[PDB]
Amino acid sequence: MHSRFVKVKCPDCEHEQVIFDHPSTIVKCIICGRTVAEPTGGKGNIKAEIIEYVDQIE
Repeated sequence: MHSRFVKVKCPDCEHEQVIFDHPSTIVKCIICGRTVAEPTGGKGNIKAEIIEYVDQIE
């Protein structure tokens, strides 16, 4: 229902990034532009190693 913040890190990029949990659009690494998370068929899934929650609220 309510969206939350989640901190993730690119496995290939190895860089840390913050994306939304279960987004709508494809998440491209702000670094190079590699897929870090895919919305797939309903319910977005993070295709990266999740670290924890971020303090960066909405």
